[PDB]
Amino acid sequence: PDSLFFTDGQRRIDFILVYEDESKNEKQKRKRQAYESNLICHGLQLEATRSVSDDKLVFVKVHAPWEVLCYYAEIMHIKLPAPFEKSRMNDFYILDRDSFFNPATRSRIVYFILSRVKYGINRLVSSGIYKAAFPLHDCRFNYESEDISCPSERYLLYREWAHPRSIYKKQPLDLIRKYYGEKIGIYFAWLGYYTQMLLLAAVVGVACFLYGYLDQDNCTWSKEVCDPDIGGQILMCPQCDRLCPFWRLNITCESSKKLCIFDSFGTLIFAVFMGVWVTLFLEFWKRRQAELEYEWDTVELQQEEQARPEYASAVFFWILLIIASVIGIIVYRLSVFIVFSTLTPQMATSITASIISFIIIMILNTIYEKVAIMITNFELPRTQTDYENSLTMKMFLFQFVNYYSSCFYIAFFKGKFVGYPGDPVYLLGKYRSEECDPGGCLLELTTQLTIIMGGKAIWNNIQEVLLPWVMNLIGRYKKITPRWEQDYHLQPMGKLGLFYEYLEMIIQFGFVTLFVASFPLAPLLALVNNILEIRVDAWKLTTQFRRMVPEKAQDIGAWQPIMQGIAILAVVTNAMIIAFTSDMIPRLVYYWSFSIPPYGDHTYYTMDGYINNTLSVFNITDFKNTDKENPYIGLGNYTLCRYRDFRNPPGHPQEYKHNIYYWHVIAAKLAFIIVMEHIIYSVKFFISYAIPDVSKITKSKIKRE
Amino acid sequence: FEEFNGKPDSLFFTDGQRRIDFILVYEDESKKENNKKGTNEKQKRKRQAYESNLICHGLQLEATRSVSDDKLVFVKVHAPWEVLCYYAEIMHIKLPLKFTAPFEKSRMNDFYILDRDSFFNPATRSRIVYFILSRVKYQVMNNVNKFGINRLVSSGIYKAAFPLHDCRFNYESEDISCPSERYLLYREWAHPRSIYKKQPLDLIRKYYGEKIGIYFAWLGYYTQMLLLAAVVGVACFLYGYLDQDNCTWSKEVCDPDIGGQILMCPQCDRLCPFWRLNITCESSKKLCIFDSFGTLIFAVFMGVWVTLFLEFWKRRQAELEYEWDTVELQQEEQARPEYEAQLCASAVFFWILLIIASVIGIIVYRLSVFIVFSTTLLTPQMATSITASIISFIIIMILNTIYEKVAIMITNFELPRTQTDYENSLTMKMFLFQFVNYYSSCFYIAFFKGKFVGYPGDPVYLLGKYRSEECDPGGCLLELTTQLTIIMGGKAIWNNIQEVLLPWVMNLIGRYKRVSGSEKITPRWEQDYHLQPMGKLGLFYEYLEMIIQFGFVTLFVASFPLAPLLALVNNILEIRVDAWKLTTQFRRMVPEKAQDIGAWQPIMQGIAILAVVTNAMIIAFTSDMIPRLVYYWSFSIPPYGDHTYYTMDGYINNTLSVFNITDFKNTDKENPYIGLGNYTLCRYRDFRNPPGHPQEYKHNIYYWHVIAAKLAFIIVMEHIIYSVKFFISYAIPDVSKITKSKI
Ligand SMILES: *[C@@H]1O[C@H](CO)[C@@H](O)[C@H](O)[C@H]1NC(C)=O
Ligand SMILES: [Ca+2]
Ligand SMILES: [Ca+2]
Ligand SMILES: [Ca+2]
Repeated sequence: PDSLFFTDGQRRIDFILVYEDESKNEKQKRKRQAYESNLICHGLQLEATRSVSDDKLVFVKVHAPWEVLCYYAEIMHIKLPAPFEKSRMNDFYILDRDSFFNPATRSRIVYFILSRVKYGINRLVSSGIYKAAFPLHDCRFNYESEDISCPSERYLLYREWAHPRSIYKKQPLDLIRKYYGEKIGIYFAWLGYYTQMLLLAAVVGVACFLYGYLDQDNCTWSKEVCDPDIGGQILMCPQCDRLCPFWRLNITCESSKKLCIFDSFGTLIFAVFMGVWVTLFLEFWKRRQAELEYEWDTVELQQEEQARPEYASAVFFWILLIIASVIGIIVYRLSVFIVFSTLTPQMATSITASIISFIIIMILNTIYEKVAIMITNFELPRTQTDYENSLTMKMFLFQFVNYYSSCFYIAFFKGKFVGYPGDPVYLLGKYRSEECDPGGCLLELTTQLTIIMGGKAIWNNIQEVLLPWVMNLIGRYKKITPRWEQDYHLQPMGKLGLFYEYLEMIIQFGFVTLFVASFPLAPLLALVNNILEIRVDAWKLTTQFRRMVPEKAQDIGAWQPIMQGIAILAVVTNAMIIAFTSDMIPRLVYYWSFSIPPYGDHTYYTMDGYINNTLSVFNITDFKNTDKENPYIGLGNYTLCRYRDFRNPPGHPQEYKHNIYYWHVIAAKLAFIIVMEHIIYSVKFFISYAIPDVSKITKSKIKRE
Repeated sequence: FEEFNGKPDSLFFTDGQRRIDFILVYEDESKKENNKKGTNEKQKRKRQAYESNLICHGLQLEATRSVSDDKLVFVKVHAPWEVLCYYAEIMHIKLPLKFTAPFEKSRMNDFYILDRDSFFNPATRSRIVYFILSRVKYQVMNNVNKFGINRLVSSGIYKAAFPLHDCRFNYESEDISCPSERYLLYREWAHPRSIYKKQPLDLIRKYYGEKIGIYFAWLGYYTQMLLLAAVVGVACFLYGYLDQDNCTWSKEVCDPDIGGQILMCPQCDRLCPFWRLNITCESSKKLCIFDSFGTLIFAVFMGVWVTLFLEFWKRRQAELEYEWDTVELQQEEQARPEYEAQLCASAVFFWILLIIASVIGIIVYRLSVFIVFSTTLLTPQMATSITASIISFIIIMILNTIYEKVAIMITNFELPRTQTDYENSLTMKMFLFQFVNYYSSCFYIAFFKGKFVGYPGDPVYLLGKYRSEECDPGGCLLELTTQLTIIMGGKAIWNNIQEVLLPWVMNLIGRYKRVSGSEKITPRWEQDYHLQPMGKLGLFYEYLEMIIQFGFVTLFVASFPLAPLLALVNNILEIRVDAWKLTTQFRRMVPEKAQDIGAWQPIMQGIAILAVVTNAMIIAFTSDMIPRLVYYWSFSIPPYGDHTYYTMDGYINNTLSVFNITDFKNTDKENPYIGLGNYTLCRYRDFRNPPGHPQEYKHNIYYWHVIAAKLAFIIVMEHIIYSVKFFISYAIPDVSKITKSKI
């Protein structure tokens, strides 16, 4: 009959026990009998029905009597289904005595009852005393509940909020929490608001990108890089020793023209904007958190102590952090190296290197997860919440290093401290430092960033959950068993599913916020991913997993400190990216200072001759201070070559030393860093303190009541 | 009512069994008043209604006629138990137990009740009676209720209302039973004869309540931390002083063969001539004293010290909050709308006034220096600096009162809803005004003095005819130190003298207006009526002065390592000064309770945050350590220098720039130099290319090297300091472990 009620009886099930009979080594049967007798004596109903499919598997079900169940529910601080008390029985309207309770809360109370009893959930499940135990879903998600009394909340919830037919509709948070629990509701609300503000971020980013894209005609330095009589005549020095010849500058028109898009004033404006956008996001999330705290029953008290089966060396963890970061850097370096040792060509090279690095990161993620689990379990935590917090911190640190090591290397430690061709830097010995092209490494930073974000999102939840949908779409266009057996045939979601989902969104937030300067279109990718992910998570949760007992929570949890830390780090990261990764500061300094008769020869500020007047000069006769075999020998009548660094020309009294322009530029860079950081922090503080002038609605009405 | 009994010190009713709690003082109609007898009718009717309501509510009260003046009538008060217990229950007043609750009659037997009248301390009785007096209503006119004892005095119905002191501070109470605890407080706490013994905060709380005990405990903890700071600062200064044989650049400046030959270049237009660098040997030695690595050590030590002070203060606050069992009363909070009450324009106008205040401060300092220099024609230069600082401080003190008055008027235009709103608005506005007024000159000296003046060929004028002033080769750090020490010391001395004197002289005037030959013994209430009132603001000005002192100690310590010693002397005097003025020259303030110091806490956190920026900027720009280090590490070497190994030798000569006298352009005042015709080139403090050269007088490589070093130092210092402070805040539990046990 696929009913939710006891056999031939009016009694609503709330939780199921399934055990494997040993009668087809009696210790397991003895433990089972003891547990069952204890449950019977403690005042719970029990009924067993054998599944037709497997005679070995025998299922057991329970119920909830009003008196004892309500008493134990009042045992802990439970509000209206304001601790429960018969003295306020008629204060609140009640239409019936058998259904007024929320079935989710009934399941939660029964689960707590089972947890408190001892002798079994943990030990019996782990050791095989009981195969599994879970509550029931209202009905099949395909078709409405056959029983009229059932509201078929699962059917409506699926059809309205899980199927991608409702991709555009609004999020029904009330049903989400009233069916699943407070944790799921708060997670989905946070995800929704995050998408909402990602919309504004995406609009602003698109505006800036268009502003850049319409400036291609007025991008002087790229034009000069292309004009053959200027770009082609420049002969750059080789970037390696034994496998690179002298190259003309104009071979990088495509790179420079693309780079002028992501290296314009629009990016600077967008970085400044995101600086305050992050603060606004935090402030309004506190708004919404207060609002949900008021509107929902989020005033549940916390128990002082909890029990766990397990009831410094932290330096070892940080050593693992260091080795992980070093491994990531070596992985990226080796990937680019192997792709090298073998219009599009350089772009395809960069894309392939990024793809290989992303693959290696994907493999490394599982290993890092396993080692984090092992090490944290070796610590013997006292409780469960502390266990989750320790996992959050350690897992997040591993993911952070594993995913951002290559990006940090590209941004900062690539082409920054390479000496002039006369005395190259071999920091470790026989390991030369890589150099960026004259434009900079910003373009490959953007390529790595976009490839990683895309690949991760697309491959992960997206692709894993999405095969059947595309299969059915292509197909279209181009024995009856009770509910408990069906739910048994499902698979559980474990105890870390919500943790993993939050981890994914937090990694996405880090990608969007940290390196926003390089890639102004990142918010658009994040928005698309979120719009799909909300429905993917909803569908998987409501279709492919057993029902989870609702829990009580008031905030996302351990992540808010991580969010604010990410914001405080992101401001400085963006400042450093604009200062060092990009070549906007040298360009501005040249335009304002070195185009004037004292140093230049133009009658007015202009960008003409920036490329020629910026690149340095090197002499072959001074090939090396070590005076060994040199790659400069022969190879034509070449006598002078140029390199991307600010040093005095040969013959100057300060031979091959940093010149005035270098120090002017570095001073400008440091001034920009300090001014931008101070202004952004000041605005952050003002906005945070302006809660009364920003947030007069939510707190006022929440305190009014 | 009934006449004077004959026992002066007695604080009881004429029977001797009822303890007084308040004295209401009104002016009778017995005289021949003028204007309206109707005004007298209304005043007497209102007074009668209020007294009738109070006597109905359950408070006894009997009056008496003053012996000296016939027109003075004193009205006593008294609260029997029943009303006392009921109102304590309404107030959530807790009593000593022996899992904690306020006082209720239902649990009357559950408390350690000692005696009829003794179980309740007089301070709490006074507070309860004060609330009873405040909440009551007396009449309704224009269909709108009129209530509040405060309004009666505001409109002039009552002269005053106050509790009573135990007995004379300088003699014991004639009544044996009386504790005379005022006597003990005077003997031990006030009366600087006990300058050293630790102040008994418990008795202070008992007598004057928590509102005063919190302030005095804060001051004591402040003083101890200043002892630590003064020891460390004296150590740093002593090291700087004993290390002078190795201050090379000062030796070069003083040396007649190096410094003497440097023919510097005139600063002014034509009122000051050429001069030789060796005339600044005294200033060079002073800067060696004040501008050593000890200054950096003290800057970083103070950066840590401010945070440590804040955290330990939080721990002490928690400890005291538990010890004085203020949790339930702190939770029980209710605010009453102001008795006086019945856009962004106010804020913007306030900000404009702030800007003009800053400009006025800068201008007054500049004019003081200018006039002290003009009047010219034991070092003459230092004498001039001291004089300038003296006039600057005089003008600052004069302008402080005007700024206080303007703040009061501005905050009065806006109508804060309750007393707390008014107090917080006043706190913010007064702090901003005092900050700007006191520190505008110091900020100018530190950051805007001799920083954007061009080379002599093309002098920089701010807006015309106003040439920018510039420092000597060493810098203006010594000028800043002189300004700071003079202003801080003068503020301390003048403020302490004013605090000690003004109430005393007012009391003396009042007494000399009553030289009537009483030659008798007079009652307690009548004698306590003559003391000063301690206007409703209260400890606001005390907190303000202490906050300004802390700002001086912390913000600018990078230029004056001896500031904590001056602060220590000031505070060890101020403890007893404030105690004496509060115990011997003022009527008993009504007790209350407070969570913390008040609105000042955000001010202190802001000051601590901005101190790091101020110190970093001072060391980077005001001082000259950074150019010295740059020269030592990167310009005494073959690429630019000549010395084989790093050294400070030849720093003065190799740094001072050059200028060719005939190269003066511009048509106005063509003859600032050519008059003498002695030489053809002068040296000035700036990094620019020498004559000739493709870029004649543009900034050279050394300038940009130095600027980059300065900015890098700022970044590194700010980041490390803030990171260390954040980590320290995270690590400190912020509550005592013992208190964690007790709670
Ligand atoms: C670069 O310049 C050289 C000579 O100026 C030339 O012939 C070539 O076509 C230009 N473009 C590329 C992509 O090499
Ligand atoms: Ca997912
Ligand atoms: Ca004082
Ligand atoms: Ca004082």
